[PDB]
Amino acid sequence: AEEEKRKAEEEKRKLVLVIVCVALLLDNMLYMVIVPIVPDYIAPRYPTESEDVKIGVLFASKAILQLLVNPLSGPFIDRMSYDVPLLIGLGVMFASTVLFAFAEDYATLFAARSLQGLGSAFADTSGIAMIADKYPEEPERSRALGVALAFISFGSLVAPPFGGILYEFAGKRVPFLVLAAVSLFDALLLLAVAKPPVGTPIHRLMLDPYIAVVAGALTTCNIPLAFLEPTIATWMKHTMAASEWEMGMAWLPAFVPHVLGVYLTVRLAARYPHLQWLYGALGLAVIGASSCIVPACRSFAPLVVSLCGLCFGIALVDTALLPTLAFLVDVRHVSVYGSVYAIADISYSVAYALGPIVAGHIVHSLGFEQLSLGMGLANLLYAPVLLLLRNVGL
Ligand SMILES: CCS(=O)(=O)c1cccnc1-c1nc2cc(C(F)(F)F)cnc2n1C
Repeated sequence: AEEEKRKAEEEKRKLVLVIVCVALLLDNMLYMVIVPIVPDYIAPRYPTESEDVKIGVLFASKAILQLLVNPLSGPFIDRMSYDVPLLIGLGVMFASTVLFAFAEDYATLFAARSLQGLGSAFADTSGIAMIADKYPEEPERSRALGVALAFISFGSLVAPPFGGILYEFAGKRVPFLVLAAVSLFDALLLLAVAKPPVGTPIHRLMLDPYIAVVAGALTTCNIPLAFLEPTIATWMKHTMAASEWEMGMAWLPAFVPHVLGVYLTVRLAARYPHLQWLYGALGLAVIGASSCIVPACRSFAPLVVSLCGLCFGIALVDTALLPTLAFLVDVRHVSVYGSVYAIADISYSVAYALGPIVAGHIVHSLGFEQLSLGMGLANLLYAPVLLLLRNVGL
C-alpha cells in the first residue's frame, strides 16, 4: 500500500527538483549569453565590456529591476503558492527571450533585460523557495540546494562560451527562439507535473539580525564576481595579451571547483549540521584570498585557478548559507520560504546592480588591483562577521 504512494510522491518531488533546476540552468544561460550579444548591435566570444554607462545601465537593468520587484514579489510568493509565481517568472522569461530574438535596438534590448529582471525575481526566488519547501529535512535541503546551485553554476559558467560559439555560428534568431521553446517546454512540463500560513512581511526579516547577516554575506560574496565580471574581460589584454579563444573560456574551468565546493559543503553539512557558519566564513575567506590573488596572477593558468577558487568560495557561501537561511526562517520565523530568498536575491541584486554601472568607472579611476584588494579587504574583514551564527543549533 503506502510504499507505492510514498515512492510516487518522492518521484514527483524529484521531477519538480529536476524541472526547477533545469529552469534555473536555462535561465542563467539566458542571463549570461545575452551579455556577449548586447554590445554587438548598439552602435569564441567573451561576455563583457568595460565602457559606455548607457550600455552598463542596460546590463544592470536586470539586477536593478529585480531589486525593485522582489521586495514586492517576496510577499507575493508568500501569499500565493510557489508554482504560480514560478510560472509567472517563466512566462515573462519566455516573453523576454523572444523579445531578445525579436529586435535589435537599444530600447527593446533594455526592455528584454528588464523582463529578465522581473523573471529573475519571480522565477529564481520561486524556484529556490520551492526547492527549500519540498525538502523540509535538513540533509536533503542542503543536498537539493546543492543540486540547485550546481545547475545555476552550470548555466552561469559553462553556458556563456557555448552560447558565444552559437552566436558566432548560428546567430541570435534561431538560438534564442529554440531556447525560449525549451523554456516554454520546461514551464509546460512543470504545469503537467506540479498542477498549480500567513507569512512574515519583508520588513520583519531585516529586523532579524541572523537573516540580516546572511544577507550581508550574500552581498559581500557576490560582490567580487559582481565587480570582476565586467572587468577581467578588459584586464586580459592589458595584462598578458590573452587570445580571444582564451578570453571567455576563463570561467569555463571554474565550474568544476564550484561543483566540488558544492559537494564538499553538502558533505560537511550532512556530517556537521549545525556548523554551516564555519563553511560560510571559510568560503568568504577563500573569496578574499582569490580576490587578493587575482592581480598577482599575470599568467592565464593562475588566473583560471584564482577564478575557480572564486567560484569555489561563492559555492561554499551559497550552499552553506541558503540552507542556513531557510532553516533560520524555519526555526525563528514562520515556515514560508518566499520572502527570505527574496532577501537572498536582494543581496544578489544589489551586487549585480552596483557592478556593471560603476565597476568599470572605479577601475578606470583607481585601478584594478586597488578594486581587487578592496573587495579582498571586505571579505577578509567580513569572514569573522559570520561568527554570529554559531548559536543556530541553540
Ligand atoms: C560562482 C557562483 S555561480 O552560480 O557560478 C555564478 C557565476 C557567474 C554569474 N553568476 C553566478 C550566480 N551566482 C548565484 C547565486 C545565487 C544565490 F544567491 F541564490 F545563491 C543565485 N544565482 C546565482 N548566479 C546566477
